[PDB]
This record gives sequence, C-alpha cells and structure tokens, in this order.
Amino acid sequence: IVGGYTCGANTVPYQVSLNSGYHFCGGSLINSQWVVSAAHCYKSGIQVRLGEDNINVVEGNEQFISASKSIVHPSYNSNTLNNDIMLIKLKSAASLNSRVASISLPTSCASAGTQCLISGWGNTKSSGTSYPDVLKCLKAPILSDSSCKSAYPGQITSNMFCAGYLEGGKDSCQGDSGGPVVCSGKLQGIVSWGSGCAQKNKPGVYTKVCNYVSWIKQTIASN
Ligand SMILES: N=C(N)N1CCCCC1
Ligand SMILES: [Ca+2]
Repeated sequence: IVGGYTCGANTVPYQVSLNSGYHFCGGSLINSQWVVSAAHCYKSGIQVRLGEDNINVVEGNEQFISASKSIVHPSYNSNTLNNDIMLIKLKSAASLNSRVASISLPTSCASAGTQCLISGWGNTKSSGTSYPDVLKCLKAPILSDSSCKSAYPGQITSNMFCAGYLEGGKDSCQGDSGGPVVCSGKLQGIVSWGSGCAQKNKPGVYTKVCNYVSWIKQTIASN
C-alpha cells in the first residue's frame, strides 16, 4: 500500500497472509474454512496465516493453517486478468474471535463514489521498494466505470472496477494482490492489477466480487 496508514494490530480481522515460506499475497476469510484471493496468486503449497499484524514476529494471535484445496475460477484468463478470483479451503476450521473474523459477501454491487478500505503488506513505494512488516490500510473511493475505462482503454471488463485517486500518490501495490476491498462492511473487491503503483491517471483495478457470489456459494456448498 502506497500512501496509506498503519492499520493497527488485528483491526482488519478478515485479512489473511498467504505464505509459501514467505508472504506472497493477501486474501480474505469468508467463513471458518474458506479464503478468497486472486487467481494470479495461485501456487501449490500454501499456508494461510490468520490473526497477523507483524508477519515477521509471533505476537500471539496468529493461526497458521495449511490449504487442502485451491480452486481457480473456471474462466480465469491470465493474459487479461479477467475473472481474477480463487477460493482456498483450509485443512481445519479457524477459531473465530474478535481478532480473527470472517467478512460478509455482498448482496448488491457497490456504486461509484462509495468509500472502501484496502489493506495489505505490499510495497509502500511507487519508485523503489520498501516492504512493511505490519499491515497497512488505505481508504479510497470506487471510481466511475467511465473514468476506469478512460484510464485503461480496451482493458476493463464487466468483472473489474477501479478504485483510488486519479491524481496518484495512494494505491495498492506489489504484495497486496489478493487482498480485500471492503465497503460498508462487505467484501466488494480483490486487489488484482494496475500499471505501476500510485501513478497519475492509473488507478488500481479490482476484481468485482458481487459478480461471483453465486459461484462462491455453490462451490463452498459442494467442496
Ligand atoms: N493497484 C495496483 N497498482 N496494483 C495492484 C497490485 C499489484 C501491482 C499493481
Ligand atoms: Ca505475526
């Protein structure tokens, strides 16, 4: 996250870190046994880390649980990033409390102008590299579809939205991928792609979760 603030320990209780020997992507806990992340974060050998603040220090609220099954969306296209969503099943259920909690799925899609919270452990610089150890947060609005399409001609599908600031300076960045965009207490986006980080006229692009609720629910019911 570029241009954000330190969230505070366990203030984003649905945020997870995906670990394969190191943090590589975020995700969101949607019930006690399932996480949703970005398809472009897929790899084998995932450990899900819940209850994290500092990802390099054991602070006492962590739960570390291996994945048993990953499911990339059937129509994910790695060239265009259309349908950039995956589900991860945990080998055992997490123990839910005030510091480790699920986030609700939306019943309706959010409109442009709605303020949302984006969070992650990704790079904090738009030039160069500095990775934080503690969770960072950013408040940002959903942008109109017309603004989003004008920023990225030919690249925005109905399964994507833009959020952030056209003036630059505040955005998600590398290592934030897969993490949550929460608006009015519901999961509306997944950190997906963008051009650089925090550049003028190049806002972040997010997977539009409201289009996937039926697939999520059906998949969880059957796996
Ligand atoms: N929001 C931006 N700029 N991103 C998404 C996360 C990876 C880098 C590009
Ligand atoms: Ca920790």
